[PDB]
Amino acid sequence: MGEQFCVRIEKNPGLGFSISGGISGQGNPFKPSDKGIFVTRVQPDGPASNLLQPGDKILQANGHSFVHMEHEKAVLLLKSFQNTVDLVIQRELTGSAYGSVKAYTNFDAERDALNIETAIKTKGVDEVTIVNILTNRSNEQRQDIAFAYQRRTKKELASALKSALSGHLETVILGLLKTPAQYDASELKASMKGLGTDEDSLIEIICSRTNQELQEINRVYKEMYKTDLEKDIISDTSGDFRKLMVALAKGRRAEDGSVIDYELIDQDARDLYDAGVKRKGTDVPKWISIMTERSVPHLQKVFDRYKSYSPYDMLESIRKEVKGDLENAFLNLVQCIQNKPLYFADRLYDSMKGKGTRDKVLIRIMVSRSEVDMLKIRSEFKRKYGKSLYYYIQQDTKGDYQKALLYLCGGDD
Ligand SMILES: [Ca+2]
Ligand SMILES: [Ca+2]
Ligand SMILES: [Ca+2]
Ligand SMILES: [Ca+2]
Repeated sequence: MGEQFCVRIEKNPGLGFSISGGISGQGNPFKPSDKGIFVTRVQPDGPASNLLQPGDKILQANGHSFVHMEHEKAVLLLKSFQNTVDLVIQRELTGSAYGSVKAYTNFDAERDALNIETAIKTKGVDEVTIVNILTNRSNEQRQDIAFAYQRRTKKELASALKSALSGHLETVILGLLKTPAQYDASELKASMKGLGTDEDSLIEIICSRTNQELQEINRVYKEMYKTDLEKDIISDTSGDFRKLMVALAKGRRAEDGSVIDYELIDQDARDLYDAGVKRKGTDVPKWISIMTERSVPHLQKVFDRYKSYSPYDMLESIRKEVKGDLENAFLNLVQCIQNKPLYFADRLYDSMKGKGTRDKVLIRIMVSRSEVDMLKIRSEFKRKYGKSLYYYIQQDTKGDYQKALLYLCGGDD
């Protein structure tokens, strides 16, 4: 028998976890046939760290039974509870093999594929079911579902959904079906097809992805297009902007070991100052070398130490020293080093704050960060803007497209 635990979470500003499931059949990435409400992601340095774990089933929250609850009501209740939430949790007994709570089987993939086929082919197309299933499974499970779908229908799932869907919802769903590396590779290819119209997407991806992520992107890009990503970047960029993006795309940044090199932190800070604000012009290769080669924790401390020498911080110094695509690239890079979840929170705010929506940016971030740091993004967003990321999506989008984005958000804050 599973064990029931009592857990108290202090919001700061949210609960630091996401949920999936519900009585309407969303499923979840752990026990999809169980209709309960499941914890899916837990923010590692957050309010629920070392209290909740992925796969935990919520039985009760602040005196409300969560057995036989709709997903949207669970989202509402957990967000609406003030300050402190007392949960009753059901957790399966596990040993050294941590990952056994994810009991997703090959038949789960078959049943998911069958239910998606039924939704695709029913009168009017059942977009609610398609969105409910695919946004409440992991990316790995979506690969399993697509394989099972083709085995049953002799037709590719992506092709069937392209015919059944349209508009922004089609963009979201087709993006979710690709592996993380496939999605980034295809977004990079799309950005270089314009050749000067969408450097923002190239900059966003290349500046924010880690060594391991860029290694896989480079491999998958070559497999998908029979061309080296570096060669297409060179053909798409020029000047020092080309040099910066080529260096970043190699994904050969130093990884920070166990020792903080305080002497090098000070020397890098002085070198960045001497190469820019202190002198006429700019020594751009020095900026490129330091900001692409040093580890991220090292550069976080470098940028702080830089403020000891310079009247302007690193971001303001960039705006004073360089212009154009090069300036944009440096500003994005420094934000990604300083606080990557805040970087994406600001980009999400920018994509929705004004008239209409920059749907291309909103979709790309919600898809690509849904299984990386969405909870950290949500925390920074709520702390800065006062309302949740969920709230902004709710006000800027509508219909099944809105619902898909809200599922990728993982909950309200
Ligand atoms: Ca419909
Ligand atoms: Ca279509
Ligand atoms: Ca200067
Ligand atoms: Ca708007």
